[PDB]
Amino acid sequence: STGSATTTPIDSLDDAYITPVQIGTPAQTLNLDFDTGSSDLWVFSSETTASEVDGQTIYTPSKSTTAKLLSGATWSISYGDGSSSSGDVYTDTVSVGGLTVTGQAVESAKKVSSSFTEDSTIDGLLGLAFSTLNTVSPTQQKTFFDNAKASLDSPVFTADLGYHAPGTYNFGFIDTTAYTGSITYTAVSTKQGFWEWTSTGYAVGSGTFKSTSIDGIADTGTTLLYLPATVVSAYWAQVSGAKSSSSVGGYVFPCSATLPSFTFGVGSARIVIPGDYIDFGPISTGSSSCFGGIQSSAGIGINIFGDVALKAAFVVFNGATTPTLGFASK
Ligand SMILES: O=C(Nc1ccc(Cl)cn1)C(=O)N1CCCC1
Repeated sequence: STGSATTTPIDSLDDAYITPVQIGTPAQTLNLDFDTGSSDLWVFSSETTASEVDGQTIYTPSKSTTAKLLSGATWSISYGDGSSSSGDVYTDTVSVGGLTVTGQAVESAKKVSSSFTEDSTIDGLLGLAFSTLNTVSPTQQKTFFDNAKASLDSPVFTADLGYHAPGTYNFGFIDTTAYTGSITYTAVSTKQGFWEWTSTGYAVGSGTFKSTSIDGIADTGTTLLYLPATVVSAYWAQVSGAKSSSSVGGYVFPCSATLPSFTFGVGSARIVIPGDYIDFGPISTGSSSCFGGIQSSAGIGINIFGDVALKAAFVVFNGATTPTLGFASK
């Protein structure tokens, strides 16, 4: 089997991407944030505290003839941005782009933090990291991809995120028309439960390439590119008027400035992030200060190749016995 679904930016800045997912019988379609940095499929639901729901579409398990309570199961998760959610668990039928998993753990939110409430466009998350990170207790549950894997034509999924435009998640096949050149594959460590890999270096604009190992994670659920402070300083030093603002919480720049591209290495191959991808607009309405899309990972404890980086590439998440990551230009 295979599946193929369109993923759409939630706003004009590509702050996140939502993908429609069918849950239950008859189908309840929710727009979920596909997150290769986590491993829980959780949804706004009829069980979510009423005051914490504000425009989201909810899953109502009592209206699904295939829903079954996973008795005694609870879940609770926190994300890198300080957001969180928790609740209980049902198993149900879940379909993505024509690909169906029966008995998928669907984690129903009883509580969500304010950032989730305040984002009306995201109805939940669909985690695509390794199932070892899944938070369900007492019995850890498998991700949608892990459940589908054995049925798939090939044990892979791909992320093809758009810049200010829709893109595609495919399951079970590699669309050879979706990228240019070749796909370069690179080793993955699953020891932290992430799609963790090592970039071979970087360049800023037309500058020479710096060969240096940068260990990080391929994370579709993180908006920006977070790299070591040295690398980030070297980037913004090439932007007239750019500065790191502690009050804003990162690098900002006057949008009268022209942003250079940023290149990162995948083995001997190179992915070029165009400068425009690094502009996240005014820090507040009407401000002449813009927020940068490349920021320091210092104090995160890990480098994160988030959407800013991934949307410059066609990315293969290869779930073979020894997982690997593939990157192509597009
Ligand atoms: O928290 C996240 N990323 C993130 C955000 C900020 C920083 Cl410094 C680091 N990481 C994240 O992956 N998600 C997915 C759902 C909404 C939040």
